This record gives sequence, C-alpha cells and structure tokens, in this order.
Amino acid sequence: HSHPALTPEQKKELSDIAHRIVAPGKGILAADESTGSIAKRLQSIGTENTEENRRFYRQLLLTADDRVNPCIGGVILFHETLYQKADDGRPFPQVIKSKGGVVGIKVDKGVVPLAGTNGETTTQGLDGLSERCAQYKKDGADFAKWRCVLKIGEHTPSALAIMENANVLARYASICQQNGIVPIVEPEILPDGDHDLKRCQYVTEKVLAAVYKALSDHHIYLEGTLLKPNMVTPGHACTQKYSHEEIAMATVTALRRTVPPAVTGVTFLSGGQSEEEASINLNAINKCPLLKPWALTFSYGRALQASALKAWGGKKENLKAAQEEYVKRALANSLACQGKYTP
Amino acid sequence: HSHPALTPEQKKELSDIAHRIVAPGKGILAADESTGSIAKRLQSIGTENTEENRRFYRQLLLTADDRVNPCIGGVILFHETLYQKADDGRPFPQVIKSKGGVVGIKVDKGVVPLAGTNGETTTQGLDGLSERCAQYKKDGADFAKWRCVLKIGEHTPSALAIMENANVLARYASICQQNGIVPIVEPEILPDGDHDLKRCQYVTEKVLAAVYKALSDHHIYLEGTLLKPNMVTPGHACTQKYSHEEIAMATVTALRRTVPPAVTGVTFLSGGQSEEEASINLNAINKCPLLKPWALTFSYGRALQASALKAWGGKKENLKAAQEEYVKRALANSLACQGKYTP
Amino acid sequence: HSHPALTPEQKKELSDIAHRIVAPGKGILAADESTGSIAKRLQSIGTENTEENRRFYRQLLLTADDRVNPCIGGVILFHETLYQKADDGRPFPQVIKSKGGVVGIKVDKGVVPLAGTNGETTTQGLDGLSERCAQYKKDGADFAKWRCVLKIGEHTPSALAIMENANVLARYASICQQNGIVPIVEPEILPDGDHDLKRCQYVTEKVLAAVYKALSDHHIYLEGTLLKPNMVTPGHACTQKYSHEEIAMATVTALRRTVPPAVTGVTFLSGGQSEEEASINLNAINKCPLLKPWALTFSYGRALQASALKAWGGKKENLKAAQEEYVKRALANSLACQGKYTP
Amino acid sequence: HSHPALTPEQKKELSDIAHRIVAPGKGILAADESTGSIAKRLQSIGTENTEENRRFYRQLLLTADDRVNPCIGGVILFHETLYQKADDGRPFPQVIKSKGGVVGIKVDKGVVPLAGTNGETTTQGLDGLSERCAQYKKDGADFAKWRCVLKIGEHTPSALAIMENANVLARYASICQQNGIVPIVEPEILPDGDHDLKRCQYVTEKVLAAVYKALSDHHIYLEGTLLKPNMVTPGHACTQKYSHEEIAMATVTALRRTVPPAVTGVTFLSGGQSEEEASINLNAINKCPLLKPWALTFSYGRALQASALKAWGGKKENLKAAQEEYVKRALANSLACQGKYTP
Repeated sequence: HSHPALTPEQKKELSDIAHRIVAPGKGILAADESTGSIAKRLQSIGTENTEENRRFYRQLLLTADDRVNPCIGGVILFHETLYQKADDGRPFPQVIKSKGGVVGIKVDKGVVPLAGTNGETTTQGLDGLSERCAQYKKDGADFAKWRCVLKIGEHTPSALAIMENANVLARYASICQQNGIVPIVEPEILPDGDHDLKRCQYVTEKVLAAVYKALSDHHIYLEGTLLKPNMVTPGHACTQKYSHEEIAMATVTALRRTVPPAVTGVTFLSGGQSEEEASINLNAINKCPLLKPWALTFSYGRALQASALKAWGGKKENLKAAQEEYVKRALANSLACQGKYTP
Repeated sequence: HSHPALTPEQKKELSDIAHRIVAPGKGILAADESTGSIAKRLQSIGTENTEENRRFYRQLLLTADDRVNPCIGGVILFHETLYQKADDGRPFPQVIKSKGGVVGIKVDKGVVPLAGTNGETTTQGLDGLSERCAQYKKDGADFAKWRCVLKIGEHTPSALAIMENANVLARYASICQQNGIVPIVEPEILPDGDHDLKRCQYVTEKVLAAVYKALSDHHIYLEGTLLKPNMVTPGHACTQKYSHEEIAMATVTALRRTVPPAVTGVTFLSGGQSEEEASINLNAINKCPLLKPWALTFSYGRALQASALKAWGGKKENLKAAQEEYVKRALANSLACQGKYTP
Repeated sequence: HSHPALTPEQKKELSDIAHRIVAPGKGILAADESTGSIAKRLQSIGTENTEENRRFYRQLLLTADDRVNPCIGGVILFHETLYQKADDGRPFPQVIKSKGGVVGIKVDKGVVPLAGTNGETTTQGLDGLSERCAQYKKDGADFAKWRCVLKIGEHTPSALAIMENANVLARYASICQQNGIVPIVEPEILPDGDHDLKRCQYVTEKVLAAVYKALSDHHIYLEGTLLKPNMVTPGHACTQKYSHEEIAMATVTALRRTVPPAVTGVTFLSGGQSEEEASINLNAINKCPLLKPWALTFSYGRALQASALKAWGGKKENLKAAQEEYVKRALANSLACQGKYTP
Repeated sequence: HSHPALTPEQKKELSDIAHRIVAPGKGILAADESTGSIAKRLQSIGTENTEENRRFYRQLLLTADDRVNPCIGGVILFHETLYQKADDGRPFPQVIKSKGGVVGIKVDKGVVPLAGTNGETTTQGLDGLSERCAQYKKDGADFAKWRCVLKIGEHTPSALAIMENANVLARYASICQQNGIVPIVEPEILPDGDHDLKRCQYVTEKVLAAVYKALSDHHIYLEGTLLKPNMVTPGHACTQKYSHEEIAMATVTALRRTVPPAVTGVTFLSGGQSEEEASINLNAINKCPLLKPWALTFSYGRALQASALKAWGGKKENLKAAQEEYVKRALANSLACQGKYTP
C-alpha cells in the first residue's frame, strides 16, 4: 500500500540538494579517503601519515582558488575531515559551503567477504546509520556516499553478490533519505581482469538493473538520489584496444538501458584511470549522440588530486603549486562533464 | 555470461521497426479486437457479427483518406483481419503498408485466473508462439501486442500477479524479438474501483519497475520494444476530481521513475476514456515540462473508432461519413502525441 | 492476503490421490513417451512406428500379471494412449484403475529455447491447460506430469533458466490443482557433462530451493503434489568413480536441504541409468540412514521397460516374454523403493 | 559455482553444536534481555535496575539445581552477562557449560523502522559482526540469537519487510557460521491484532518460505542452524476461540510446508503466552500426529522465568524459592518438548 516514506517537503529538500550537487559544469571532489587509504597516498610522496598532514592536504584541496567554485558541486569527506578546521579558523564544511559546494560524508564502513562466493564482498555500515546521518546533517553534510564493490570473473558477479549489494545500497539510501541526506549509490564494478568492453557492459547493465529494482522495492525517491557507477571500460589486462568513443558508447548504452530518467545525475568514478584518461572519457560520454536524460559528471578522487599530491610533495612551500595542479584538473573535468573539454 | 540473444543485424531490424512505429506525430490504431470482443461493438449499432461485417468495418478503418498516413505509425490486427482482403483485392497488411504504416498482430490468447488471488489473472499464449510469430513475420506483421491485466484493490495487485504478468511479458517479448517482431508490452492497470490518483501512480510505478526488471532478466532488447501502459488516472468510482495537468504529471512521473530511456516509445491505451478525454490527456502528457526521453503517443482502440462505429451504423451508405469520424480522431491524436492538440 | 485457492474438499481429494500414487512399495510407470519419442525405441527393435504397434506395446505394459499391482501406484500416459483400447475392449485408463493404479497424463508441450542463454530451455504447455486438465479429469486422469530441463555447464543453469522453469512448474501445478489433478513437478537436471557429484548436488539444491519458493509464491498445496527430481549423480563424462552409497547420500542430502516435509513423495527419474543401476541407486537411497519424511520411490520409463522392449522385438509371439521382463523390473523397483532390493 | 563457504570440519563443528543444543528433552533458556528490556521486569517486582541486581538474577537462573541439566540445552545471554561472574568465582559461561548447556549470545542490535511501510521494521547488527562473533567464540559462546520482527496487519507483513528481514537473517547466519557459531534464526511474527489462526498460518508459511529461500541464496548450512519461530496462534484481540490441538495442528502444518528437514531443530518462542499456556501448546505440538523431522522444543524467556522473578521479589532471602519456580518450569517444558507433559 502507498505509505509515504517522505513528505513533499522532504522530497523537495532532497531534490534540491541533488540538483545542486550535479548542476551543469559541476562535479564531485571525492576526498573521503580514510586514514588507512590515504596512508599509501602520503607514502608515495614521502609524507608521514599524521593528523596534521591529512588536515593540511585536505585544506589544500578545499582552499583552492575561486576558479574551482563553478566546477565543484559537492565534496565528499571522511569522518575526520568533517570536524577539522582550516588555518583561518573555519571548519571545513563551512569552507566548502562558502565555495558554493555541497558537503557529503562517507558513511559506509568498508567491505566484508561474502561466504560461499569466489572472493565477492558486500559492504557494512547500516548499524546506527540513522543517528549518524542525523548528526552529519546537523554538522553540515547534505549528501552521503556508499560504495559497493563487484568484480568481473569467470563466475562473478554472482546472483548473491549483486542482490546483496543492491539491497544494502537500497537500505542505505532509505536511511539517508529519511535523514534528509541525498544518498549517492556507488555500485563500482572493478576493472581488474582481462574482460573486454562487451562483458563489462553486460555486467554493468545487470548490476544497474538489480540496483534500481532494489531502490524501487525500498521506496527510494529517485529524484533525491545520485548514481556513481563505473565507466564501461575493458579490464586492465584486456588485450583488445578500444577507442574513447567506443567506451563512451558502451557506458551511455548501459546507462540508458537501466537508469530511470528520474535519477537526477550520474557522477562517474575513475577506477584507476589516469587524470587525462578520465577527463577524455567523461568528455566523450557527454559528446555521445544518444539521449541522456540525467546529468553526466564526475565524482573523482585520484583523477582530480594525483597531480596535486605529486606537486605538494608533503612540504609547506609547494602548497600553491599543488593547488594549481588541482585547479587545472577541476576546470578540465568541468569541461568534460559539459562535453566541451579539449586536451 | 554474455550470450547474445540477438545479432547486431537483428537488433538493427527491431530498432528500425520500433522507431518507425512511434515516429513523431504518429501512433497506433488498435483494431485487434477478436470476434467475441467486437460482438458488443457491432450489437451497440444493431449489426450482425458476421465475417463480412467485421471485414467491412476493418476495411473502413484501413481504407481511410491519406490524411491518416502521417498519423498512424502502426495498426494492430486480430488474426482474422491479417488474412482478409479489401474490396480492391489488396490484403489488409498490404493496404496498411501502402499507407505507410507498420503491421502488428495480437498474439496473446486471453486472460486466465490466478489461483489463490482475489480475482487476479495472468495471460496465456506462449505455446507455439515462436512458429506463430514466424508465420506472422512472413505474412507482413512486424510488431506484436500482448496485454496483461492488473487491477487495483484492497490486496491487489499482489506480488504473485505482478511477478507472473511481468515474467509472461518478458517471455513473450523474448520470443517476438527472436522472430524479428517488435513486442509491445501492455501491462494495463484497470481503472475500475474508487482509488485516487496517488494509489494509481504508486501501483503503476511498482508494476513498471517489476516489468522492466523482468525484461532485463530475460535479455530483452529494450530499443526494439514498445511500452503500452495505462495512463495514471483515478478509479472510475473515485470521488476526487483531478485536472488534466495533474493526470499528465502523475503519468509522466510514474514513467520517469521506472521506464529506461532505451525504450523507444510509450503508446498509451485509453482504458475507457472518451475520445476527447484520451486526446486531451495525451496532449497534456506531451505538454508536461518534465524530461521525456521516449516518444509519448497513442495506441487507441475505442478512442479512435467510437465515432466511426457510431456514424457507420452497420450500413453501406454511411462508410464515408464513418471514415471521417475516424480521420478527425487520428489527426486529433496526431496532434496530442506532439503536444499540439487544441479542442 | 489469505485467498484460498482450494477448498478443504479439493485439498482432501488432491492429498488422497497423491498418497495413493506413492503408497509404500509402489512407484510410477512412465509410459508417456510421445509418437516422436517412441520412434527411436521402436526402431531400436526393428518395429514400424504405427498406431497399432504403439497401442500393442502400451497394452503389453498395462496388461501384465497381477504381480505388478502392488508395485505400480501410477501410470503416466501420452495423450494418444489415454483414448486407446485394449484387445478385451477396455480403455487403457480403466485397465490401469482395475489394476489398482492411478492414471496420469503428460500435459507439457515440449521444451523451447531461452534466448540469451547457453542452450538453455524452458517448457511450454500452459495455454488451455485448464480445459485440457478438466477433460483429462473427466477421462480418468488423476495426476499430470510436467518436465523442466536444466543442464549443468560452465555458466548453466543460469538464474534465468532456473527462475523461468520454477515459475512454469508453479503455474502448471496451480492449474492442475485447480482442476483436481495432482501435479508431478519434474525439474530434471541432465547428467550430460563431466561434472562431479558435488557440483550436481549443489545445482540440485539450488534448483529445488527455487522450485519450492516458486510453489510457495503460487499458493501450491504441497500435500497434493509430487516431486520427480533427478538423482544426484556425476556427469556421464566424469572421470571420478562414485559408490552407490555416495550417490544415495548426495541425493538424500540435496532433498533434505530443499524439499519441505509436506511434499507427499519423491518419485525419481532415471535419466539414462540402466535398469539395474536405477534399482540399486533407489535401494541405496531408501537405505540411507538420514531422516526421509517423504516417500522415496520410482517414476521410471526406460528403466522399467528396456528389457520388455528388447524381449518383445516388435512381434506378437514374444508378448508374454516381454511382459515378464517388465514384471521383474517392477518387483525389483518395488523392493528398491522400500530399501529391500538385493540383486 | 560451488565455492564452499564451510569446510567439512567447520560443518561438523556447527552440526555438533546444533544437535547438542536441541537434544531430546532439552530446550533453550532465553536470558538475553538487555538492560533496557529487563528494566520493566525488575520494576514489576520493585527492584532497582542495577548491575548487581541483574547479575544476581542471572546467577539465580544459571545456578539452579542439577534437575535443570537434562532440560536446558542452551542459554542465550546478553553481552553484559557473558562477562559476569557468579558468587563462587566462576564466569557465567563456565557455569552454563558445567551444567552441560551450550552458551549463546544475542548479537542483533535492535530493530529499526523501514521507510515506506506501515510501521514495519528490520533489525541491525551486521557491522563488525564477524569480529564480535570471533570474540564470543573465544569467550565460550557457541551459538547466537537474532530476532526479526514482523507484524500482521491490513497491509503487513509487506513484501519489502519479509524480504529485508529474510536477507538480514541470512547475512547474520552466514557470518555466524563463518565464525563457528550456530545461528538461531528468529523470524518472530507478533501476535498483536485480531487476526485469526488461518491468517497467522498463512503469514507464517510465507515468512518461513522467504526465510529459507534467503538462507539457500546465502549458502547457509542448514544442519548447523536452528529455527526460532512464533507459534501459529490467533491474535490477542481475536474473538474466535481455538483449542490447543488446533494451534498445534496449524503450527506443525506451517512448519511442514516450509522448513526443510535438514534444519536441526525448532525452538519456539512464547510471544506473550503464559508459562502454562506455552508448555501446553508445546506439548500439543509434540503430540501432533503429523511427521516432524526436526526437533520441536522451547526457547523460552518470560515463560521460563516469570514465576522465578515473581517469587524472587528482588530480595536475597527468596533466591532458593525463586529457583524452584524456575526449575518446575524447565522440567515442565522438558516434558512438553517430548510430548510427555501433563498439568
């Protein structure tokens, strides 16, 4: 029976947040890497993984020039970053909002193995998620991020993994929407393996169909959600070479066959692509002649900050230089999400 | 695993047929009523239900002026009509094709009760459907029609009815696409009852989500399919009055939340609406400010031919007059599917 | 909601028929092979496939000694055999009932390919099945047979094939139970391939779980049903040798993990096993020390009549001899279904 | 594909624990009530809800006479009780094991609302459940308890609630079995409402079918699991009176139609029944003439300790008396689970 999960005012709030995140020319800066994840990022540049270094790097990303304001519609933060402060004394959420960007929080608690599967996982983090989301909403976080991991193999992704990940994503989205937080569904399919483009497209279509069936079953307000899928690309070990136009065609075709138009926007992850590769693929996707009812933009981590982290080197004097390496990427992707990028 | 149900050439054929059926300004004339169904239509005008009278009425519909050529993209026929001939000696499929329209065939074999349900039904007709579709393809039928019936009640549509009807529609679509015939999925939700607009929208969203999940599970090529849903309208016994704009908003919202953009077009059924009511509702749907990635047109039976059948009266002398009553409707709906209709 | 598909009297009738079919010491003679299927059986012994030869062979099977009366609880017939007559003038159903056996009819219309799968099939025959079942009930048929075919492969049985076959079996069972006919669900998994015992057990468990979930979803009265599964055996090309006790353990374990106790009985198919092999495997299954709440008996075709067909040779003079070859098998299996067989 | 979740040794361990818990004549003492839940229990007898009072009450339950040793096969504990000590200096798990009983832990973290439903809930507690289960296994807990709550209403239990609760139970069971802990699935259907026996039986059958389908999908080793369902009883507000034999018939029928024989045992919850009512209903269930392949015993909370808590009164001097009130119940239920109870 029609028991409304959300009032019209709650739906208005969620839809407004979702449309603000993915406004034309804008994408998402994925800076939500945890302490353990950022450890290798800092060690790659010879930097000790301390609270001060993480805080300074996040400040570098969040205190860039005003040129990134029309490029960044949202910033995903780790829990620690949400309650950290810039040198000027402003909390990071306030800095993000003053730059005209929405604030999001990573709320998943990592992946856990699924027994009886060939190394497949689901993701945890539903316990106490309502109270956590309420606190994040009070603290300025207006959207949330949740990442499910599927992998292509001889017998994977199996039915169990796809079903469980879709169900978990739907539960997460329901809790976030009940707490006034726009959920970003991220059913990432790993590009590991030697699978070709066609297999990736098939797997992505199946996964997205299951995800949106689960979202329908859980009464999810699609207008107040965002999709963060993998780009349809061959496996890293695949021997067949594919053009950017072919990758864009496969990605847009996979989205058009599974993603309802009510979904506000699609924010692609990079999944190991280089910065230029991610920008070119996003630009080709946005130049695809097919009809794309949703916004197609970026939710980029390494692809927005690899050059910034390289130029920083972990030392204070390189800050400005590193910031430039970030800005030039954001602008680039700001063009890529509009189909106007040219290297 | 990716086992292709269709070759690229088969997909090209199906996509071309689907796009030809629902080309801008064009819709479907639903003239597939069986001998038993047309019995009451002929008795309403005092006409004996004989083969000659049915043949002459179908000829009247199919031999109208050339003004209906840019309005009719497809004509659904009953099995008897497929092998009948006009007075000039042309078989009816040839007449339809010479008018620039695609030929479709009703392939379902009626509804049968679902045990353990509150009067819910599924539909039969899968046995030998492959050979029947092959014969229809040889005989000029390029698309097929299949109608599932759901009804809104206190405990209906139940999970069993929705699941069974979606599965049957997916099986039918798979067989038709294997035989080079574009399937039209018609998950009609009956407007009987006193339910309001919101309940109809909720039920339609659930049904369409289940239908498209089933189509994904059965490897259906969505670009070579068409959707024939009910318009989201209140029950006939509902006391609350709704505007045409509200009906259009609810219908477009229900479609946008469940129908993937890959679907070539949406051809609405009338479900008891009067001719003017159906045209006005279709026009309001096409004037909806929301984004509609698929074509929104008509697949009308009574709403295209009620005035024609009334003006005919079962007598030879009224033919031309009756034809006019048909043409004026087609033109009207040809405007309604473009949002350019004005009574 | 609880909408009763069956009245208590209908349930009583179905339960009584089901318990009569699988009474202790009794099994099913599967003589439902169609004209095309029996063609190779008759050609193996140099016999023309004519109506008279099929009628005489079926009479040979159905007019054996009274020693088969406590061994045969049911006989499955093809449509042609249901309306054929013995030499004495008795219709075959009357002969079967006078021998104390229940009459069943094959109601499925063969297998059809599932598009998008690696050679997987579903089975058709639902159209007009209610009227056919009503006629068969009038004509003396008290149970029905329906066979779904799954096959073990690298990517088979897929989710689509298992789901579709379970749904079709549930629809068939619902129609039969509405017409007062006990349905025998036969989800046969083909022993073709080189898969081992463990893979067959896993596949059988998954298939049976899906089948009984489908039966629950379709409100099937399990007490008025029978299960006809494949024995859990390795593939014919498997190199690993297995004992009879291991086959019995795997089969009983697969049944105990998926088959609700409400199911009246399990009537195993042979699936290519020799007559002695089928009897020994059934005996080992019935000697399994695990708890078996349902009756475990035979529904044998070739394994009950291969020696009879060999001894017959298609000539009139061998009738009695052929009958003996049948009787000795029935008695054997009558012991095997009680765990009292000893070669 | 057959990817073993458990090794044969892990399966042996789980099966041995499960069979030890539900050995003939034995049941489960449910003493896992949290601090908040036991608050009203202690306030009903005028006792302050402090750590010492809870510890002393749990000691009273766990240090009863040796007469309860052949009656108690397992004791469920709250987290606090697992690490509390008796007056003699023995930790409570050691006391339980020395009494010949298995130790279980409540691992669910309470219920949370399901949005879009008529007051339906799921249950949380999966996050970090693997590490928690490993610690509990080290600390002497050999089984775990997880309780899903469904309620019968006009539109409840809906498809979403049943599916989500079954999926959560399957995830919990998989994690517990990976950590060597026997999971007790408790899909409790609340007896609140005015529904009759037939509606409760229908709902219980649907819920159990979904639960065991989910367990099959999650590769759950059924032999190493236990079921803790509600007894099939009418709603508390139902006006129709039912006999104990009718309740037993409905319960056993619901179990026989959905619970595979591989399930080691069924440990019924009380759900508000009085102590004598629960014992009489369990005795009638065990006296049911139907075939019951699994052990049918008790997992009782209030129904084993209400008289003990009443006789205790929160004062030290009543300990022995209170213990007697517990023992007389355990013995009673020890007879009830064998069908040998007589009030």
